[PDB]
Amino acid sequence: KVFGRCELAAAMKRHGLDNYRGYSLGNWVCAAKFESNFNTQATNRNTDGSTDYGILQINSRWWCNDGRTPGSRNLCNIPCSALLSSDITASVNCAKKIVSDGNGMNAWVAWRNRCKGTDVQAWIRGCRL
Repeated sequence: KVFGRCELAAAMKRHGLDNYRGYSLGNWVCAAKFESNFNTQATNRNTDGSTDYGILQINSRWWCNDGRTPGSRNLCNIPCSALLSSDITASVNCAKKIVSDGNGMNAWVAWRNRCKGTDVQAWIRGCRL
């Protein structure tokens, strides 16, 4: 599924992401924009052999099981394929764990490089929420 901007904002709010760990909804939408361009099916291989999955590009090195990342952990206790669903519940639940791990949203390199410190409210501008 490719979400619209406000559509994703609404879905994220519905699943309790808005202001989760103090990160406003615009931060989460911005992260999704630059991680996946709002595409729930996005997958990207990392040089080290792990893979990033879904709307928030969650990494099999730590967070989900894909059966092909030697050494890795599955701290969200989910198959990585669950992070590709049209329904964002699994990705949201896992993102909540990631953002609570100590470094906040810096876990998402694209968030740090492209969203952090910017006018993130623009991402929810005009949205009926």
